[PDB]
Amino acid sequence: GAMIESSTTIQVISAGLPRTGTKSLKNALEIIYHKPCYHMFEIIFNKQSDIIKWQNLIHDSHMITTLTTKTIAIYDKLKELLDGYIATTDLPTCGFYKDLMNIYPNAKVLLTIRDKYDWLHSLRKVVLPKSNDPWKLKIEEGDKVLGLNSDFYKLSEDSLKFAFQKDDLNFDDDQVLLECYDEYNRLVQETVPSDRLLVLRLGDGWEPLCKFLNVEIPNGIDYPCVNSHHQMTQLTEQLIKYKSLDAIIHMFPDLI
Ligand SMILES: Nc1ncnc2c1ncn2[C@@H]1O[C@H](COP(=O)(O)O)[C@@H](OP(=O)(O)O)[C@H]1O
Repeated sequence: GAMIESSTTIQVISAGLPRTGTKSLKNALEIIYHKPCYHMFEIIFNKQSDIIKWQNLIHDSHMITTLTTKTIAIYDKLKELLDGYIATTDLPTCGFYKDLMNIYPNAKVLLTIRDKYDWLHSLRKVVLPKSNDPWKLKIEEGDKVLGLNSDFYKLSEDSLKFAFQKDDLNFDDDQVLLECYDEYNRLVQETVPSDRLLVLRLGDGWEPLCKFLNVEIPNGIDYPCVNSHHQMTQLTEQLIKYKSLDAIIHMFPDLI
């Protein structure tokens, strides 16, 4: 097809929860749009200074009304944080999908989903291991190498609670998490007009996404498959072993 000049503004809002293929989608959207897509990885590896900003935003975000003077100030900060990006994925953004829709009225919405039990297992391996899981200590040790402290975990946990709209959440309760997962995905599809939404299941690949966005399928390029829990386990172990990101960064080409 013809090459056209795309606007550098949020064009795609993905409401997908972590461990539903957000990093692969991040990579895919960057392949399509040739501009950056937001993701927790963007925070970890490029903008750790954004952590306090997202934490602040979440703290104020209960005073959001579906436009008040308070809402406008919050929307202004949200827009600021996302300046220069063409899409959003992953925590902490996914919980803000309704607000992002208002801020970017011409953006389309995605929902990445998968088997709930596969999701739970993936979550326990990477994002939210149980309190008494020994692997939790390995995750934390490796993350320290990345310069991530307790404020990172606060943001991750609090942005997840925001997504689920829970004041308190028993992170060690599998059944609770599974229920929140189903309820969340259910609510996105009830909330977003079907015209404006595409639901993507893991494995769907380029075709439904590119049709939804009216772009050509990227020629010669397979749809990204990155950020498996096996790969995160390896990254954690290698960070612990080498004690720096730069010593091992060439070993994880498209992942980070
Ligand atoms: N193209 C693809 N096909 C199938 N699974 C994919 C995929 N891209 C990513 N995934 C899976 O999605 C999860 C990563 O999601 P996220 O980037 O949001 O954290 C991983 O699941 P597993 O942990 O079960 O391996 C990863 O294997």
